[PDB]
Order: sequence, then structure tokens, then C-alpha cells
Amino acid sequence: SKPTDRGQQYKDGKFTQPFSLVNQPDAVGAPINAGDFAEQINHIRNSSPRLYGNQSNVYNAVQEWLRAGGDTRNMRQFGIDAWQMEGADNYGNVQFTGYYTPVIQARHTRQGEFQYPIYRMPPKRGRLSSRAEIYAGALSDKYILAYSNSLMDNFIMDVQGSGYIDFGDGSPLNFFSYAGKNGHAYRSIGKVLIDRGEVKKEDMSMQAIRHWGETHSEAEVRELLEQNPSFVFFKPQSFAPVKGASAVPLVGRASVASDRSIIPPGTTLLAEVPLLDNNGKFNGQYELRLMVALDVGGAIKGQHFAIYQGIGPEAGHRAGWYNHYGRVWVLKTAP
Repeated sequence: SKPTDRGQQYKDGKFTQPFSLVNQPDAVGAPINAGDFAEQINHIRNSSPRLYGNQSNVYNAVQEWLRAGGDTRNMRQFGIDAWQMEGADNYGNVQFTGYYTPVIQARHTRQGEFQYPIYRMPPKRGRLSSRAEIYAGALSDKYILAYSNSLMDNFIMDVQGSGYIDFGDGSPLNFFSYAGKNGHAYRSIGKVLIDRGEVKKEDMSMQAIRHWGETHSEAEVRELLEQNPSFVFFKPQSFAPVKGASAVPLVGRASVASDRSIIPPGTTLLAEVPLLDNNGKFNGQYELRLMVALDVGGAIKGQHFAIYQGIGPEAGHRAGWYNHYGRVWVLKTAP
């Protein structure tokens, strides 16, 4: 009928088209991240001048509006048009998921909870070993780059093809990028979990898999992870700020991944974002934020948005592990 369990609301009427112009967005107050927004825009300015030139007109109007007070009731003064998105149910409830840059805690020697090795490219003979055999010690220790404290975290890193490591000694954050793969074709761990009815298809994502790994034992996670005989190898790489497909450095909660054919890179968004409690559940509150589409995702389609939460543990907690809903207005300036 009309569920509200995940942030849904139904006080903006029913929509008959993807985007609908509104006199004033149904959102009281002003955006709370004016500073991050400005910073995000500065990154587009320097990192993607082409994209900036094509959108500066909108960015400028928004900035002018923000400096003048930023209240949503005064947007028209600056020629800013608000096109509300119908969302997933045509009631304006836009599907939100989150993602962030994990910082894996690892050490140079296996100690305490640090028992899970991350490897660099071994010789051809070594690459024939399956994930299960490698977990069993098939590979020499000379090929270990570090020992993380999470088996599932390593796997998520394998899927990404790279990741950041903190050795916890005050040295610079370490980055490792894709070096190669082992000789076994990979299998979808997400599929396995859906089959075992452990996770709903609609809520499946890397975050969902990460959550499952935090709510299950090491034995259970290893049993699951071996279902995928494939394995990834890395190599040291110089540090580079996290960027989206658009090649622009991403600012936490001021940028999202979107479907290019629906929300082109550079598009400005005003959004009522749902907040989550410690159990990743909608706590009944929303934050008004400005964000820019600067990334894409294999499973981010339609009017679905993945909010980049940032880097580290706090960003992770805000990410969540299943869908939630808020309202979003595309900001533009009538020519």
C-alpha cells in the first residue's frame, strides 16, 4: 500500500512524469553543506574544466543563492528551477544507497586479529591456485603485502581491484592497485547469498555483502567466500585522492553516482537525505544537502542514487547496507 519503514513519504502528491517543475520544493530551511558544495564545485573547476564550463551557470546561481541565505523559499530570486524526481514509486521517493572508501587496518606481521594476508603477483605456477587453496597456504609468505583483520574486507577489495591500507604506525596511508588475477574464473558471491535467501535481490550490493560478513562468523564467511575460486593480486601504488568516473575528486556527501542517461555528470541536486541509526535503519530524520553527480556504478540505474559518504569508518557507518528513500530536486536555470 504505502510503506514508510525505509524513509518513504507521501505528502507531495503523485507524479505523472520523471521530473516535475515545482514552485518551491517541499523542503524547509537551507542546505547544510554549503561549504562542501563549494569545495566540490572547486574540484570540478580544476579537475574537469570542460564539465565546469558547461554547468558553471547553475553552480554560480546556487552559490549566489547560498551566500544570500540559502533558504529554499528564495531560490526563484536567482533563477533556480527545481525539478522534483518521481522516484521509485512515483510519489517522489528516490532510492538511495551509499558507498564509501574503506581504509583496511593491516599489519606487517600476522598478530592478534590480523590473520588475513593480501598478496602481490606470484609466479605463473602460483597463479593456478584457487581461492580455497590460497586460503590454505598454497602461496609463499614472500608474496604477502599485509595482514588485514577481516577476510570479507579483503574480498571487497578484490572486487574493487584496489584499496587503501593503514598499517597504524603513523606513516602515510598506503594504496594498492590491481596487479593481476589467479587462473580461476570468478563466481558471484552475491548470487550465492540471494540463492540461500540470505539477502533479497533488490537489496544486494557490496555493502549488503559487507554487512553479512560482519554479522557472521569467520568460518561462515570463509565458507561463503570459497564459493568463488577466483583470487586477485595487488601491487603498491602512489596515493591519489578518490575520484569518480568523471575524474573529479569526490567530496563526502556532496557527490553521488548516477545513471548518465537520466542524471548526466555535473547535474546539481537538492536532496532530503534519510538518516540511519546504528543498525542502518531509517531513524525518521532527513538532512537537506546539495550534491553533484560525479560517478557511476554497475548497478546504479534509473532514478537510483548512491551517495559517496567519504573515507574511513564513519563514512562506512553512514553508508548503510540496503535501500532507503528521500526526495530530490534537480536544480537548473531557465535560459
